[PDB]
Amino acid sequence: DEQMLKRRNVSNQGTVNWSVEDIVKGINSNNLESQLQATQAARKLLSREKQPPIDNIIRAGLIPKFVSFLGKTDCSPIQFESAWALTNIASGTSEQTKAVVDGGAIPAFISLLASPHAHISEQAVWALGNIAGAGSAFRDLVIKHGAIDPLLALLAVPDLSTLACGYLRNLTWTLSNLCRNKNPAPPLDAVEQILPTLVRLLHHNDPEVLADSCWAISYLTDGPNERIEMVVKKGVVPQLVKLLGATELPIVTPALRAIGNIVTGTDEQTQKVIDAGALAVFPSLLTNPKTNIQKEATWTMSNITAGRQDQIQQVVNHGLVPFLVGVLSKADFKTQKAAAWAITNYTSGGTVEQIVYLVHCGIIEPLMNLLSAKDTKIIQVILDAISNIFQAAEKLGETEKLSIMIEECGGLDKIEALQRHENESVYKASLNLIEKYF
Repeated sequence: DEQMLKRRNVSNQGTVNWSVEDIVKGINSNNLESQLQATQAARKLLSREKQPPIDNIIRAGLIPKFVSFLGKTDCSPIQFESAWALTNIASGTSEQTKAVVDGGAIPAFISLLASPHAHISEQAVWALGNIAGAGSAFRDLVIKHGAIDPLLALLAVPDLSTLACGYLRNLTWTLSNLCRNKNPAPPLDAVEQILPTLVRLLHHNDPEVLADSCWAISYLTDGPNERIEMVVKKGVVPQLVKLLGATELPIVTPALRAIGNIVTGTDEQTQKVIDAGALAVFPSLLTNPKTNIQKEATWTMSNITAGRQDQIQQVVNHGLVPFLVGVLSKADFKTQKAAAWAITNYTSGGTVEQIVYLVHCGIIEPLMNLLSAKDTKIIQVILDAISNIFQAAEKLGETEKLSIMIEECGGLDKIEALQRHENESVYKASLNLIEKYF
């Protein structure tokens, strides 16, 4: 969604605004201090607000020199300037990150993780996050070069609060990029190795560390059940439900994404989210002023209403059915679509009593109103739900009350209209209901 994939560091009048040919001249001199000044000039060009000249720097053949400067243990300032220059190259397009990787940067950044200068190992952390951020293959190449052990060692402190706050936020972000992307997902053993440090970051009290830790957890739960399970067995679901309640939207967004992923897994995994209390935050989520939260919260509901009857029952007992009626009545169209699915899944799996309750909450009229939509998938969905609700009505002998109700509010006028609908599944279902109940 919205965590940044790559980040440029954009944070001595002698090195302001040099031309690239001057930078090349300094870097080719045989003089370490001249090389240092010219590298800092390159860093300033790459750090400016607007259009840093990344392609010109690459075209000038500078990356291999910067990369040999990362090895200059005797001259920490040039390690730091070149680490920052290369971080900012690796922040651009794929092909710009690839040029940094192709110069041999990855093992050179990984040696700088051990640097005694915090500003330098922090830039090395940042660079490796931009490299992993370019894609699965570079992510796994960073891993194969052994980045994870020295990354985690930087967080191996009794209390995360003693680390500088910018430094901890860089580390958390780079670790979330090692959890990100999917074809393929990160190696199972790398995920196992990273998870305990993640679970600890998710209890930290910095809002940016919290947001990025939750994004990492959301990546790790976005996959098959086996991937969800390794996160859920670490016991993080209660902490995630707590963060779902936070005031800051950059924290709610990824906590909700992770919870929404966890409930696409097994009924047992979906239960952990119910047991942890998640359903009590849904009245707010489903009325959230941020349309993406309301949309995701409703998709999350639809995967819970696709659960067992005792799970549909918890949705009922938390008072969430009137909130689904609310979202079906008035919401962004994409959220109404998600609510339509949530209703169809509810009616497909719920008992007679649970389905009757839905009609008592006023599901019928906003469902019919949506039969007007120019979206032929939601029409299938609704017709499906109507058919399901009729079926429960038959089992009580009340089919006629429902028909009157559907007709009462303009419904029949649209199930009829939809027999001449240019999709096949549509008019089938239509015709069926019309002749089966009207």
